[PDB]
Amino acid sequence: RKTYTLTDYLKNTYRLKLYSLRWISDHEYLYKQENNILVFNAEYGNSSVFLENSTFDEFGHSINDYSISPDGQFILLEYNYVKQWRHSYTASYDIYDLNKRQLITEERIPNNTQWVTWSPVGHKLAYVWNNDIYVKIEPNLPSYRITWTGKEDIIYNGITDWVYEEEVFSAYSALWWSPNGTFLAYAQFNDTEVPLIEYSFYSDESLQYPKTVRVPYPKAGAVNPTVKFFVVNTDSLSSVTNATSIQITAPASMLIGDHYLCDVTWATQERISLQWLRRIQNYSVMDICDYDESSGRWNCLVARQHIEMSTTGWVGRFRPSEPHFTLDGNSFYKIISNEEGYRHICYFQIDKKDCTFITKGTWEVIGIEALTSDYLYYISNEYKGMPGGRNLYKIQLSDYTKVTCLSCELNPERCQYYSVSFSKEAKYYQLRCSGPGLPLYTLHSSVNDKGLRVLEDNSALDKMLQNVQMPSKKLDFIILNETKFWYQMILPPHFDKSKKYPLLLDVYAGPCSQKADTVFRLNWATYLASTENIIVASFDGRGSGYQGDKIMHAINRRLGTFEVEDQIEAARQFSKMGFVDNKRIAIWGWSYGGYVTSMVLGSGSGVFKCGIAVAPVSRWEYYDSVYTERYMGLPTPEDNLDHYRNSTVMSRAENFKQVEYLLIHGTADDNVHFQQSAQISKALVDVGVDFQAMWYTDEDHGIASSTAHQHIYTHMSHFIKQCFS
Amino acid sequence: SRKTYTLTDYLKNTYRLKLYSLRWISDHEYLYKQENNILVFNAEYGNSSVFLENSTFDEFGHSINDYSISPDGQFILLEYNYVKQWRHSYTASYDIYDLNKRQLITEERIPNNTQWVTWSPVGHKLAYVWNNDIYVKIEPNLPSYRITWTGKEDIIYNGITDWVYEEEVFSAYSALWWSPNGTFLAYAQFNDTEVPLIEYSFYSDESLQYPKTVRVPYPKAGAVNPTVKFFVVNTDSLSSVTNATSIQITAPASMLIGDHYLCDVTWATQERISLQWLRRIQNYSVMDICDYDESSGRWNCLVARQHIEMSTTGWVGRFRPSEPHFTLDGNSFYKIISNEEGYRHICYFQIDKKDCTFITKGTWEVIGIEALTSDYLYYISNEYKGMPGGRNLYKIQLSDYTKVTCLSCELNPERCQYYSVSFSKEAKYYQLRCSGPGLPLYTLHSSVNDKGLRVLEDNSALDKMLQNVQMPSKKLDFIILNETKFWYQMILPPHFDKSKKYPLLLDVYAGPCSQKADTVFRLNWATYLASTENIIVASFDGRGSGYQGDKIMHAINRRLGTFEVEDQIEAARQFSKMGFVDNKRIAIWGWSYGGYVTSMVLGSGSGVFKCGIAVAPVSRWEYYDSVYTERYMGLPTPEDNLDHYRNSTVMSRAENFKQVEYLLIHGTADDNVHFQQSAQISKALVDVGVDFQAMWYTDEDHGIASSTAHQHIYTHMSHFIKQCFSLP
Ligand SMILES: CC(C)(C)OC[C@@H]1C(=O)NCCN1C(=O)C[C@H](N)Cc1cc(F)c(F)cc1F
Ligand SMILES: CC(C)(C)OC[C@@H]1C(=O)NCCN1C(=O)C[C@H](N)Cc1cc(F)c(F)cc1F
Repeated sequence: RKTYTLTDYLKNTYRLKLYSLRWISDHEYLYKQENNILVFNAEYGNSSVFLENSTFDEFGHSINDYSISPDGQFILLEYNYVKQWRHSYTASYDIYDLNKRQLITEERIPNNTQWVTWSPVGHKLAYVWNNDIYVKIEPNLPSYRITWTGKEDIIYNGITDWVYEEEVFSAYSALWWSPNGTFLAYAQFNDTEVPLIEYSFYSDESLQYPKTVRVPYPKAGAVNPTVKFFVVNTDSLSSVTNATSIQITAPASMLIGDHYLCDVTWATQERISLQWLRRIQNYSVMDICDYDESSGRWNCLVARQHIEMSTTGWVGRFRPSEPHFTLDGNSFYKIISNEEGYRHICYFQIDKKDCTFITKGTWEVIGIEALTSDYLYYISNEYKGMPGGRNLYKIQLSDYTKVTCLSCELNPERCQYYSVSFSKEAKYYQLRCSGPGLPLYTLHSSVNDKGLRVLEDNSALDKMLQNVQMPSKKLDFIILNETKFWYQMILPPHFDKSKKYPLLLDVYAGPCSQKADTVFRLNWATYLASTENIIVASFDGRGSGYQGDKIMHAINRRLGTFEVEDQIEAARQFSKMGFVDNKRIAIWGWSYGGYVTSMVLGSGSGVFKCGIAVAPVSRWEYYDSVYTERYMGLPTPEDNLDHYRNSTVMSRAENFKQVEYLLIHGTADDNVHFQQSAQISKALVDVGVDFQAMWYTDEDHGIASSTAHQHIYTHMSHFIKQCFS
Repeated sequence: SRKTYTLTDYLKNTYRLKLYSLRWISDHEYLYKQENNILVFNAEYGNSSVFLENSTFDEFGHSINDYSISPDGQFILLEYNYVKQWRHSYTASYDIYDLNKRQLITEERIPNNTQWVTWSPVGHKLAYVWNNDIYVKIEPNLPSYRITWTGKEDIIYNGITDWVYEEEVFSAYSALWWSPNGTFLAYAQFNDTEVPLIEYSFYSDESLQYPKTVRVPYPKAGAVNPTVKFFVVNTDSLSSVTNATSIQITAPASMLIGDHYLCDVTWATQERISLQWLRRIQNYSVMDICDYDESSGRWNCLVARQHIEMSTTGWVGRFRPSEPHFTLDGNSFYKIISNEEGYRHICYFQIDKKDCTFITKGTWEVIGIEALTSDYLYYISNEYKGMPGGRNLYKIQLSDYTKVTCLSCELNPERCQYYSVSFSKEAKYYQLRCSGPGLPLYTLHSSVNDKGLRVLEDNSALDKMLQNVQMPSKKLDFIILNETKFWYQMILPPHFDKSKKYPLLLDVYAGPCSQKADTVFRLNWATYLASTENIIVASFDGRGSGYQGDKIMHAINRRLGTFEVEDQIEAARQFSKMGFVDNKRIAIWGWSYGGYVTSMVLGSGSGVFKCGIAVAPVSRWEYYDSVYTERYMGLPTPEDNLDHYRNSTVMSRAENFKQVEYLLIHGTADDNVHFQQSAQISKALVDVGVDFQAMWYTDEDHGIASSTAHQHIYTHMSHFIKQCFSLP
């Protein structure tokens, strides 16, 4: 009866099986079989080989990924993959003509391409090379150069810079096809005056001299990149004259100061929706711009604007939600925080200001998943009032009282956390259950909500897990100021509540974050409970999301206060539970969780014995502007410079004499720069506090390389076991 | 004797060694700082006098870092805003104070951001370097004359050295050399146009939002080196012409065939300057004595005055060809060179004669020439009692080299076995500086009879404090390996009992031509480990160490990381077989070169060592600068010695680190041994999955000498040593 060991987690012994499918039409999806790609008929479950690996085993390159054209007449081959940031990367591409059954060797896609994408229909092709946009009406024909101002580290056409990739759009891409591929909208970011963050990269041992990486990176209060938006007609590309792009400008209420482009969504074939967001991220405006044939220009009627603001904090969770327009584009549904601070779906009209909420309650709609003529499919945490749960719902557009949950009752014993993937027209949908039981994948029919087939049930994994002493998970809540605050505990096998165990507080506690959910996980905490009999707990206090703006906006303009104090208060109640050794309580966290961990260890509460901080934030003036300023405003005396200086971990170095501290950070961290940890170590030296440290050469914010990953979790294990004796 | 020497005592500097730093201003007088007030002493009778009261500048507005009085005693340079650059370079602000008027200058002042200042040997002329250019002030209050115009940041250095020359060649920031009487100003010019830049982050105070990137021209092994030119300008002509002409002195033809260095500048007379050049392959150097042609105003270097100093079994010199010591007429000089037996002694040269004659000989070496008179030549050596780790002052008679007398051997034989000396102007008096094995002792002497005039400082106050302290003892002895004496030292804990088993810490450096076992008395981290933690701190000078003959120093030639590393392991086994060493508790730590050796030792698989600490270590020799590395390893090309470059990396031994506890420490702002080197060590240990302890120090250089970091590193290393030795 072995236990889940550290080797199991580091070597991925027990692996969850997925069912990652991509919908091709309203009733077909592609699936990978390790040797080929199969086309599945959603209605009957039969399949047929769409493309076998014996088609590119002669290529001479390692196939990184494939991209079928919407009409299934070409495929895009990705190779020479080179990662950049969280989403950005670079690769080489080769289009394979499914009709000629051979590669396209004429007018090939250039090497070092930054982003490629088909049109929504047909086989048009837009790609970004050297920060300039190109369009191919045909894969074999020459490409049409759309932009000419592309310049590395300054001008970005069709691609996002660093801050927009990480904080706004969560993608390298800045291209938006029209529904039928006629128009191609894109954004232009300009980092001319944006200060560059510089750090050393050491590379392989052969490199005699280290290289200096420089990235345009606006820290809190620095000069942000400017943005422009354009739309070009891809049906009239002139082979003789240059392409003519039409610029859509932001509303007057946004040009008064610094602002952002935070959302782009096409309504109809000639109507596109833009959402702008002031640098003070509590005021946003949606523009609905239509095309005018007689003038070849895009106009955004003032009467069709839509303001979305907040007085308790920022607008949106991390950005204003995306709209879902109706068939005629004259109406749309989108998630906005209601009057009491609970985010729900509001029915909008293109012409009028007032919207009408179609959902209500002391819970939140996580996201709108699909929209049809009669139904609106969304995910929420309404079932059993558990904020850590996720279920799929359908609300009738003609009668808001007819709401139906499509996943609540399928298997309430093993499934409480759901995601979904709909077909092209939402005729079928795949449900992705991920807890508390083993993940489960099912295929359903939208017309009657009947379960067609079981795609993946992890029955093979369930069998192996029966021969290992696996830990349990306890999801509950405690009361703070007459408010429910949820927590979770990874409990060791054979848990005895009369026995006493060491407790480790696994923390993140970022704004709109959630560490207490019903998701089933096989992670480092699994090993700590199964093998080391350690209770690893997580707590969602003030600042956590999916529980209303009263809890989420509580940390507005005062990061590093309530969410830090609540972690201490929660661990304080944990120590008085009888099964927790109050002399052996630790706390560790990554990224924002490293900041909270360091602020807790420097709080002088005396509750924690030791703690680990991995790639932590130490001084909010060091992190990027879009994220920091969203919760802290500007670091100016006339704004919020007080909390900026009052919430550093360096100012608490003196209180680090009570605890054992392990500080870890990667030298190539483009996100939370090594500077942050270098200033923490320097402050502890100035006050004479001893501590443990560890850098990782050329590792980024993830420290995700195979060898480094195993090394850090091995090093942290020794630190924890040594602190618990 | 109840209290031990605690770690706190070392970090807080409870027991301070008393010093006596004097500055000879004339033939019989020197300056001395009593209590912020500069005193002038008469060596003949000891009576003093006030030269600058302590309140003269306590109302200056700035904290004075150091003073510099003109040789004629009419002015005094006051530098403030001192900011250390490299080991010797620094930037500061300066002010000239007129002594004949007791006022500041306030007119045509020395510009801010001045990189170097220096007086003329006589008078009160002034030459300084600003924005990589040279300026000369005839009078401290009159406008200055610009000598160079090619000065360019990080590209052209005029009057100052670049990073390599400062660290590896001249051991000084200054590249200026006044003529003896001050008529001529000889300077060097360095061009780092194509020299690659080392780049690393500097974070500064936490108020700085964006980390700063430091960029320094740093030629690593094999990279392109800086080029050098030499010039001489006549400062007496600055007044009558608008742009004085600087006469260039080119190097001999035997140096222009390839890359070379300028390794020594030494004036001989008022119109005779000698330059020593060195090929990039540092086994061939050439001295070039040049005279001033009063007729044509040029400098000519007669081929018959050349002197070739080479080596057939390694590099030439210790760290560089030694400097010559000319007589008054400048027609002959004495110089330290390696003899046919490989022992460095003093040779007597004539300006024309290619052959010299050695005046000293034996299985021992001369450390340096101190003073030269018409009668005697004073030098320091380790001849006494055949102890390579001892230092004594000798006096050899010029008219009969068989008449050699030791001036410090028998002064205090039990208390003093390590000596340095500071002679007066014409060597009429000298101060003997004793530094071990007993407490430091300073004495003044008259060179007429070498009579002990008086005791300037005897550390009597410090002696009484150490009476009620359990200080450690020191054993300086040797072992015989392959029929050769190799010396070692041990800091033995108090009440040392050979019937007991003690833990052993092996303090290592073992760089080429270095010495860790000597007679110097020290109050350092080793004193605490022995006095309080009962740990024996041992050091061993194996193959590669200096002051013992070329057969030992040149042993590791082109083989760094081999003989010196293995000799350290063998010394540990030798110490374990002595009886009083616990075999299961032997550690080894080292700084800089010692960190490299420590890492190579811990990655050797010897099984001798349980743990080890490496501070600012070298990882591979292709990461270190050219002039130092190539001197011992040649060029990292396949045709010469690339194989030994790649074979002696610590990364290549990463697998063996699974058998030891490893602590790696390095400062992020290390300009000497770049953080890159420790960054490659850790990344290699991660690639093979071996756990280890790490510690970076933000914005600390190769010394990690900031008050707070210094206390932090020795506190951190103490915990690691005590836990590895199971020490409570
Ligand atoms: C990216 C992620 C988690 C996968 O989810 C996206 C999520 C989201 O909801 N919208 C867009 C972006 N996003 C964020 O969380 C942005 C933050 N920069 C994440 C973050 C916060 C820190 F405090 C910190 F120190 C480092 C750090 F990286
Ligand atoms: C500077 C010192 C000690 C005070 O003595 C001067 C001494 C000398 O004798 N002549 C001139 C220069 N010099 C040297 O030792 C030069 C070396 N760069 C020192 C050194 C060696 C390393 F292997 C290493 F990793 C780092 C490092 F700094």
